Amino acid sequence: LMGGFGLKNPPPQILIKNTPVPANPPAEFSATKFASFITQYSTGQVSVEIEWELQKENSKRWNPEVQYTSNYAKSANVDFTVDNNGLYTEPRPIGTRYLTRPL
Amino acid sequence: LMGGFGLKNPPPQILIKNTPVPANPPAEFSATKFASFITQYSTGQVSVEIEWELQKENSKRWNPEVQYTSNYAKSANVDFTVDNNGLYTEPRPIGTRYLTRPL
Repeated sequence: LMGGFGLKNPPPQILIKNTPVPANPPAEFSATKFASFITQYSTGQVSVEIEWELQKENSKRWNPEVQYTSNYAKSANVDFTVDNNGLYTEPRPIGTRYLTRPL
Repeated sequence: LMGGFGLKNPPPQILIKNTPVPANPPAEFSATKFASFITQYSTGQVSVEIEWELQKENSKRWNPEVQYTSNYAKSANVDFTVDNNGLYTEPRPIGTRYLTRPL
């Protein structure tokens, strides 16, 4: 209901976790698990590469279509770009229904 | 200077003419050529089929381009179409420079 592709078998969840590295244990053996670990975190890169399958239009419409254009004007800031101090701001929600197939 | 493709050897001129069919000549021979033909005209169809060669864009522009769109509004008449009594009216001159290559 939020839109999208209802998948029976969706892309699987990729779960990630830092392996717990403990701090120094005491010299006598203890039964209680651990109240002290080494504080750590990870970083790294991650690539996602989705191949899509397009449906090219087969229209015999005469007049021009309505297509998503940028606002051609002397603007203060370029839309869908960074700012004076680097904040990527998406200005408006873009749908996908711009072309016209007859019903 | 009006724009276009300066060709050394352009498409050749196709010239067409009704063959003159004369009216009735007099019984005695005359030297003067003809002051009377049969009034006629032709009609028919004509096909012109130009194959063009396109140059697909190779851009790495981020933000959207400015493209030729139709005016999306409740309009009185659809642009580049016929009218209430069939007059094809081109409303505006359309150029071709809408895309952006860096200099």
